[PDB]
Parts: sequence; structure tokens; C-alpha cells
Amino acid sequence: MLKKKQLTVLDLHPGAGKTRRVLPEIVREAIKKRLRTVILAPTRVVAAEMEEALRGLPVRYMTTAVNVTHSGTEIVDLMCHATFTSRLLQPIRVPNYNLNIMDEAHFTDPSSIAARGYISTRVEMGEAAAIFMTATPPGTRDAFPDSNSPIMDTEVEVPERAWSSGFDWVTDHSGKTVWFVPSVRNGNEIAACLTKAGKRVIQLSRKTFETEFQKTKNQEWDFVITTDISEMGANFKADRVIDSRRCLKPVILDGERVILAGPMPVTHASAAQRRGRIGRNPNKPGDEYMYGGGCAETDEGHAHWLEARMLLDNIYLQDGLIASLYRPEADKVAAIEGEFKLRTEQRKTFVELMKRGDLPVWLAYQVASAGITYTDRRWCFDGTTNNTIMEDSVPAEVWTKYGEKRVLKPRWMDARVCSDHAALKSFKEFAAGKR
Ligand SMILES: CN(C)S(=O)(=O)c1cccnc1
Repeated sequence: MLKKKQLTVLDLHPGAGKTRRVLPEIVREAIKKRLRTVILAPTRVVAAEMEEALRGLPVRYMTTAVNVTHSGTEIVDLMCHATFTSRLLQPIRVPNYNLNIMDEAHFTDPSSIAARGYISTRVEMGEAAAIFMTATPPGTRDAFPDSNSPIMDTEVEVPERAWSSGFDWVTDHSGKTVWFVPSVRNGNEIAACLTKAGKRVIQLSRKTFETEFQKTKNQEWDFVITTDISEMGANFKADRVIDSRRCLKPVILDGERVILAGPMPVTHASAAQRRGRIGRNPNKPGDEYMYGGGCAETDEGHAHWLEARMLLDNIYLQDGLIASLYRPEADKVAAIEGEFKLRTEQRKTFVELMKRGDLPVWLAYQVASAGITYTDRRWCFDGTTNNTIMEDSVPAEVWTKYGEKRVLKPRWMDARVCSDHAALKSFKEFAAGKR
């Protein structure tokens, strides 16, 4: 795998030991061969798990989730998928790693797709070797892969709202359950219904992941209500996975706006990843997997593949060349390589709106490509009436940096900035000039 010009896909089934057994072996061999190596973790929780697995080995942890200071003699760096893409975008010089290892290489966030495209272009160019570690590589059609112990699979109607009757099997369980819901808002309703019936619930989402996940290990619980984020390495000591098999799809309508379509079916990779959370202990067979719909290839036409092209177009590779997306996923979007390449000063705005402004990729590109400087927020208020952001079924209001009260009405509308109370609270601070 380590020899140059080779992209290796390590597709061992969920729970085989790719992060606690296979990864330290590759690292020892890379250190022995003097290969400058990068290890890419999907999340900060998985970076702290990789540290336990690699403890003792000379690894430089370029993450605040690991409290280890480095000796300076390290040739292996460990960082998140987003961190890698972020430094490629920023004027910081990234070493030309001889070996690139991506764990959970199935992650569909725009920064993970872009990192796969950048790394695979380098392998294609004959400049590096790479290992993509995932039970579900891009293109997998098996939602029921092999496991460490037998799993009871059951097609069942799974509730997506609070209930007063008809779903006894959900509450008549004396064990631990990981329930994959389509959205934070859908999960809040089910969590409230389970709490009312006397259950201890923990809710996990992208924004709360490195705070609430610790609660699964520290306190007793009955259910974990989670979105698709727990598909990327999150391990639990549970005996049941309830899977709605639904998810929200960010879609770009007429190149003018972004909506959150669905709930709609998850891909086979996501259904396999969600089921893979159980059936992991060979001494405890009979972990149940209750699924509530079918699978469809909803990754085609999804905004993350377009956003990844927006990132890759603004990353230097070699002269005027631009990195292509990783081949098994290059057709999920219809895009010309280079069409989103911004000029030097606008690219600087694009990066800041994402890193400091915390705006979704698509939205950041809309603003930066219009010649708007980072701190200019007039666009948050000069959109049409249909772009009015509503909070509590009434127009949201912010105090502008000028001391004036205004209705939130953005020139470009992206549903991700107001898909829950936390996203809208964060966007209101942005529109007010607070960051
Ligand atoms: C094998 N590893 C434990 S892992 O965390 O890389 C993983 C887990 C489940 C599915 N795919 C990969």
C-alpha cells in the first residue's frame, strides 16, 4: 500500500479493526520507511480515539482534542478532514506528504470530498501513495455487510413524530438504543416523547458532537437520538439500532438558492454505517437493527459535491492545474473543473466567510464572487420578501452594526443557516457584525 503511485481502499467490514489494529501497523511501517505521513480523522472524537490506538508512536497531533505536546522529531501528522482542506485553502504551506491515510473515507461533507479529490489527483500524478479506510467505499450497494456477531434485521414502521399508541416495541426495551433520525428538529420531538415516557435521552448533532458524546461514556442512558454524524466512527455500547432510513438533502434550485429537501432515503453506505453501530461484540449476539424504509442513491445532485468543486477550484496544486474529484464520486455533480476559481482577493474573502463567518460553502461563494468584502453585511438585509427568514412563525429581527433594527432577509438564501435554533442564532450574530 505504502509504495508510491498507489491508492489503496481498505474496505474491511464494520468492526474489523481498521482504526485500532490496522492503522498502528501502517504507521509503524511508514515511520520505518521515512515516509512523511498525514492521518485524517473525520471528527475530534475519532482523533482522541486514534491517540489511544497510536499511543507511544511519534505522532504530531494538529488538533486541540489531544493534549499532547510534540517533541519535534515527528514525521507523521494527525488532523481532521476539514483541517487538512482548510490549510490547503489558507496561505499556510502544507507539506507534500508521501503517504495520505484517510479514516472513514466515506464522509460526504464538502471538505472530506475535496480532500479525497486533492489526494487522489496527487496519486494519479505519481506524486504520492494513499489509503482510504471505509467499510462503505463510494459505490457500495450492500446495506447489510458482515459483522462481529449475528444481527437481527427487521423491516418495521419507525415513528418520525411523538406518539401516544402503536409503537410498543420502542419503549418495551430494557437495553440501550441508538436511533438515527432525519434532522435535529425531528430528533427533538422524538426525544421529548421518550423523556415524557421516563427515558434518559442524549441528543447528538454536528454542532454538539464533541460535548454530548462524552455523556454516552460518563452517564447512564436509555436512548441516543442522533443525526447522520454518528456514521463516522462514533462507537456505543448499545444492543439496538433503530434507523428511520431518512435524511435531509441540501439542493441548489436554479443556482439561486439552497433548500433542505426531504426527509428522503439514505444511501446504501449510510444504511450500512448506521447498522454497523451494533453487532460488534462477538460475545453478545442478537443485537437488533430495526429499519423503516429503503435505500436510494440520493448523493447524486446533492449540494456537497458542488461545494467540494468550489473548494478544489480555489486550492493550488501545480501552476494553472486544478484537482479532480476522486473517480468513483466524480459524476455526483455536473461541473467544469475551474468554473468556481476566484481571483486572489475574492478567494481570500471566500475562505474567511467559511473559517471565521462559519457560512456554508455555497453561501460563502455567492457573497465572495459578488465582490463583497468579509465585514460588509448589507446583503443579509437587501434580499426579496420571499427570502425573509422566519423564527417562531414570524420574521426574525436583528440589530445591525449601525444600531438599526432590521428583518433578516438575505440576498442569497441557504436553508442551512436557519435549519434549527442554533444555526439561526449563529446567523443572526453574523448579520449583526458580531463575528
Ligand atoms: C473499523 N474501524 C473500527 S472504523 O472506525 O474505521 C469503522 C467502523 C465501522 C465502519 N467503518 C469503519
